Amino acid sequence: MPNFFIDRPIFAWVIAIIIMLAGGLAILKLPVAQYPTIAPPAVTISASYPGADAKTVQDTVTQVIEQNMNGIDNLMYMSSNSDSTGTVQITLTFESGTDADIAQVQVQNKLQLAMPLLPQEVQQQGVSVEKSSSSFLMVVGVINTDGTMTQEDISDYVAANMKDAISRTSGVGDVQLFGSQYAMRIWMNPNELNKFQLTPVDVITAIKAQNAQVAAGQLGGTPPVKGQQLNASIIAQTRLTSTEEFGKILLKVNQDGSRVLLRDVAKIELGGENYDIIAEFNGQPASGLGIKLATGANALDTAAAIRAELAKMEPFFPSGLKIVYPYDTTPFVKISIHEVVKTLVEAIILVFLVMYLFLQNFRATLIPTIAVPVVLLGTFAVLAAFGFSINTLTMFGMVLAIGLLVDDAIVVVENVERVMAEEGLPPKEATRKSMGQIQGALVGIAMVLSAVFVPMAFFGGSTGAIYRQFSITIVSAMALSVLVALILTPALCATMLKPIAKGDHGEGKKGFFGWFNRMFEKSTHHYTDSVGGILRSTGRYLVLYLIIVVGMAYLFVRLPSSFLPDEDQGVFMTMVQLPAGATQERTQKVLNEVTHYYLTKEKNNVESVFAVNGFGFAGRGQNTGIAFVSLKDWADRPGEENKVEAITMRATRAFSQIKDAMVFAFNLPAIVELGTATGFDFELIDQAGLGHEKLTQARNQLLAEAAKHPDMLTSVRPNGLEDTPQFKIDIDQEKAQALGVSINDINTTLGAAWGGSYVNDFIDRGRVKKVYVMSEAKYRMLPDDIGDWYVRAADGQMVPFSAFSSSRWEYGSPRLERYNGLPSMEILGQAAPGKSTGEAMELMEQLASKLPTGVGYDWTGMSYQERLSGNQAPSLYAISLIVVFLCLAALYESWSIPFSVMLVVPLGVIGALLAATFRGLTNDVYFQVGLLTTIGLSAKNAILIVEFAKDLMDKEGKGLIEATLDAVRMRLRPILMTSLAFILGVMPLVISTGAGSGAQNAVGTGVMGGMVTATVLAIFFVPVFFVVVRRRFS
Amino acid sequence: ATRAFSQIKDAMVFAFNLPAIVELGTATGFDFELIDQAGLGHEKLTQARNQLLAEAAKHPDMLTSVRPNGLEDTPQFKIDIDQEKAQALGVSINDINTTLGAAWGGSYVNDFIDRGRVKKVYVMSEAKYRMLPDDIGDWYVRAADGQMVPFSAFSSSRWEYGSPRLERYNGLPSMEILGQAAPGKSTGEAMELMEQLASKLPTGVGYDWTGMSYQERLSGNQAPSLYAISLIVVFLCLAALYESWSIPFS
Amino acid sequence: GADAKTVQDTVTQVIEQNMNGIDNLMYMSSNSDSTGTVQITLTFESGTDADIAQVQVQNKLQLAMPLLPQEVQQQGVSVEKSSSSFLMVVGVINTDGTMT
Amino acid sequence: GMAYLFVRLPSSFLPDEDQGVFMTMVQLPAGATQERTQKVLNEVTHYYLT
Repeated sequence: MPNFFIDRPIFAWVIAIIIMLAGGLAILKLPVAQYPTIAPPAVTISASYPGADAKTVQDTVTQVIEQNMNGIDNLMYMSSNSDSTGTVQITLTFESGTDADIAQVQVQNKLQLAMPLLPQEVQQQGVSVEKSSSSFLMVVGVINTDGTMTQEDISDYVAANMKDAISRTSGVGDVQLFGSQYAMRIWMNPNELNKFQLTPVDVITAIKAQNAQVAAGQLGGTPPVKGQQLNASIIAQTRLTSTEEFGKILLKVNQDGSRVLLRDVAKIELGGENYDIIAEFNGQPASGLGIKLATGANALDTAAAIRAELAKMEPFFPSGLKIVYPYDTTPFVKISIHEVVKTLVEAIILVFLVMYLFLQNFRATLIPTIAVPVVLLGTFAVLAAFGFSINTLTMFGMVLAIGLLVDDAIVVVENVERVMAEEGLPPKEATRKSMGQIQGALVGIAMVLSAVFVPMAFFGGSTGAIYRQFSITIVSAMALSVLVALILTPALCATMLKPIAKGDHGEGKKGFFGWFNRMFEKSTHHYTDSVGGILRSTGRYLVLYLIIVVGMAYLFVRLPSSFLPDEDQGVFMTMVQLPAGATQERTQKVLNEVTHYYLTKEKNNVESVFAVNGFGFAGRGQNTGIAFVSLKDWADRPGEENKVEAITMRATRAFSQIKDAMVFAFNLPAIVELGTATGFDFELIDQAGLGHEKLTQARNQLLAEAAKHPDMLTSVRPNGLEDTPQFKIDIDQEKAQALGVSINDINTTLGAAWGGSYVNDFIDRGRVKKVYVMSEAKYRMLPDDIGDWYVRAADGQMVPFSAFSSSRWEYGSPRLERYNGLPSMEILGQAAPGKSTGEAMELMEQLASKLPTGVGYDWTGMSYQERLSGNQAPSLYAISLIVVFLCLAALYESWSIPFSVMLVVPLGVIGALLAATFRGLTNDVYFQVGLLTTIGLSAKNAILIVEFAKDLMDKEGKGLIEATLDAVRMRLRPILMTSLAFILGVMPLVISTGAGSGAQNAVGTGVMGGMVTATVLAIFFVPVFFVVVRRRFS
Repeated sequence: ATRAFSQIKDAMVFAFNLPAIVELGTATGFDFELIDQAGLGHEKLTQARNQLLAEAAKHPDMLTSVRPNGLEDTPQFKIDIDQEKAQALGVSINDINTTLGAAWGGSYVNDFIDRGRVKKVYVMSEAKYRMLPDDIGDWYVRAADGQMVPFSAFSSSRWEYGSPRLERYNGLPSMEILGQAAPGKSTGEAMELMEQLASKLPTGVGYDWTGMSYQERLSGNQAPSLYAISLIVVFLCLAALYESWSIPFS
Repeated sequence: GADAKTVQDTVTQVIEQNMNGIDNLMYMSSNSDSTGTVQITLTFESGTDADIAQVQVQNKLQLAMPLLPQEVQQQGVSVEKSSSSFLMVVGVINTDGTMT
Repeated sequence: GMAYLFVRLPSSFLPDEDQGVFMTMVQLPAGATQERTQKVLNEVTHYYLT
């Protein structure tokens, strides 16, 4: 479709304009995000049995939920953690691309089918069923400047003005608060309960009776007696609202005529709902909002929209309430996308320049200039049309694709140049006969190149997502590039090229330009003589080539393998873990040391330290902590010692010294939860009745036997917690029945007192909150305190617990886990410094087999799936290779003549390969898309020379040894522009220091090394590659 | 119809047509929400509601018929149970509250079968005795000693105020306000003056638009600009067929 | 037998608070009356899925449902997805006088 | 004249139709018994029928 689009110009114009309008508008509407969603989905059921103990919770709640979990379509497995804090969480992981919402309710339907089998007390609290990512998203904290409010204060004002609003927004699939909404707290004193002769039970009962909302009918209610004129509602008792109010509750009335009130035997007080989560902001008190993302949410959308929900809130915020932002995995994405757009521009300028340095008028130079927005614009129009998003992957796809655009453009132009200089032809007729001289060229080129890229969308994992992300960005790029190259570029070559006088290669013109033309044609002649000169020795460079191939395969096996390079995300984190029982104090001492380091010893780089005592990626506990660290701006810390690498390095090096504390500071493993690298994750399943202990032991036997092969396996350690002592209280029941005391009374006062108790609700300034009942602190602090507590026997006599109880110390885990219904213990290790996850896993399996009866093994998460290259990525090459060869046969119509270009491929891999080992770099995803890029590009290079040459053997009938070079000179001018324009445009990435750097670098250098060698080798090898393939056959 | 119904005293009676289709009467003006954005309570939202409602009937030149879509606080009959009296007499607050409710409000007890279908069983004071405040004391609950105590004994009844249709808008207490852009004016301007008037209201009260005024409709926004783009598109196809730059404009 | 505040306290509020992470929701109206009724209505994006949107809501409901009174879920709640005006209203009358 | 004709021209969505059915709302004070309301529905239906 060329000579016609050449006769009609403004029409091609119009097609182009349309395409640009499209891609430009699909920039405006496309989801500008970080990556594609890669998590296999997870739904999560979550319960709470307050005052319970990991086994009471794992028995009573955990198990009766797991068993009622079946016929949930597409489920992968079921993790179940159950802790001494009385929490349970259960998480079902599903097929990737399985439906988030469907998958969600199968689970909740199966839940309420168990739900009536959970205790009273655990669904009074209620369960939850969220569908959500595992890491956060961004965490706004709230602090008071004015001092006019504490931390439980702040916490409440968010959990009564902010959390509810924020949470309601879409894609916002779990909110975790940093402190607690208020609850009315009744702190029962035991000496005084026993004094007026009351149990906790009496308190609890009074509260239910006298803090209640009764419905009491109407006046003149349907059906009324005829002639009733009035219809009023009746209001009875109503909820309570104040501390004072709860104060005056009537516990009893003595014979004396006495009043006993609630505040007569307890501290009434507006308190936090729970008291374990305590936050600080640079060691000032603070609360805030831990925000998770729901499997399928929703880009800079969700989070611009959280500043949306919060815009309306700042208005009514009291005296000193200020937002602070200690964690924004947000403007990261923003300046990554920025740093892509920049390099797109720099490519435009540098190419406009190389363009100018070869084709020395501004018209020729502007031609491929205009041809670039068009094609790049167009591709956002298509990334709306097949589903994808303006993310990192997509953007680097765009920046890669820059080249295989510039090439088709370049040839379209420079071939007309060649045509005119060598003819005197009138520009339009020139390019008419010139585009008909390169049509099948650029076209088949599109065919084979897309043939290299397409079979990488194929296929699986969490890992093939990415490969699709690129494969289609880049194949779209292909067809767009080439169609423009047939519609637009021939046309734009027709209407813009200034007439050339035949032969004139700019000799006697100006100063430098003339010298450039002269020395170039000089060098090209030098070069035709050079290649003809390697044609007289056809068999030497063949052995040299085979050398190259050996070196290639070596370079390739000695080269290690990365997924995605870790980045300085501007934020990072710290975990703290103390022994057990390990009070809240001790933990706060350690969070205090830590934040001391970040604030003193690092002022140049640290921007904030949101730190939370009582919370920590494993579960809750008095002995767990975390710091979300924000880092100073990107420029404000230049150099390696200032980026998360060295920063967290020294951090951790220094924390090392904290005794009685594992403290680690980490970076964010690339994105979200996608750290399904970093080694493995092994599960020990209890596959007979063995019990807890024998699984603990066999766990140790493994853990031991693997620290006894530190040469395929290191750091092999349990991800659990260990058995802290627990305080058993035996109720000799017969004693109780003898004394007249109810096991109801007994167990209930035990629990109410030391564990707390949700009684009923109240209203606090127009919001409903809880009412809790519990022993004031002094009397539930020490074992002897057990006997301090009296329950009333049926005869009216207060019996002390010391009477019927029998207390003693025991052992047992504070975080029971199950894996698929069965008891399990989780085991986290590494393939030893030089070894593969496959081998490490293997020795792990072997060691595990030599373990007692009943114990079985299962792999999960990381090691379940298991990743990339070394499996089938080279075989999907292979199929893309028989595909490439197929299209090659298709265009050449020879069986050998394909191989003339197939042998051109290693010439490119051999330069990338180098570039990687010589950089410290590695074989990552970016490298492999760089690799593909390399090989389909060198295919462009080669295919064009052999096309020209066999077009000479078939149209002129000029035998190979002559035609090859007659065309190799005819292509030496173009092959050079493309390559120079390329290696200079991809300089930005291998250049960019910080801010998406690692990724940028990784994409760049592979393609650069690859290119330097692909050109300066194939430029000699391929005119030999074809003569070899043309002579040995037919 | 409506002209005639006009005359009915003690009765708003209106007769309307069906606003075009289903629920698609997201025209006919606006719908404004007064959100209680601090602890203020019912009353102070009632008051500030009035302050708005008033200040807008004091610009009948961008805004008319500005009125609440709620109902207003009819008197309700509070019954206080002096609980100490009850514990002195031997009567259970369970007994007490339950007889109160059963009697004047009714009570779903359990089911029965009526000609092969399950229906309910309800329990409730026959009409004569739940018709008038004095009737409260007519009602006896049995103390633990076996003595019927009358409600007149432990209760203390008195008249109060409070809305018969509390609304909330997004979790928070709210009052809904329905008005019009004055005969010649636009919903945009009416909404604007509504917002301005609302800003000059006490602390805690916040405003939000919904339904009708949330979205907000058609021409004057982007319908002429989607023309405009259809115009550069039309001109594009025009250049395409003519292959002239002027000749389109013809 | 309830009263607009007993219903708006006891039922309305303990339902609204257990309403989050419902994808695509626009807002939440809540009326609560001296007849002891409550209705709560969630409006969604146009073209959002009727059925999906429907159960996110009911799932979040039963997650509050055990916090409503005995007497209010003895009656039971409902979660319908429905237009606001009617459609057509067939009435039934007796000619014979043989039924009220 | 075109631009003038166009700005002076007001703007409708969909024109209301005689749908063959229509409706009436009644609202009395409070407490306002069932009787009183039925008196008013009685007057109303009296109009529509007579």
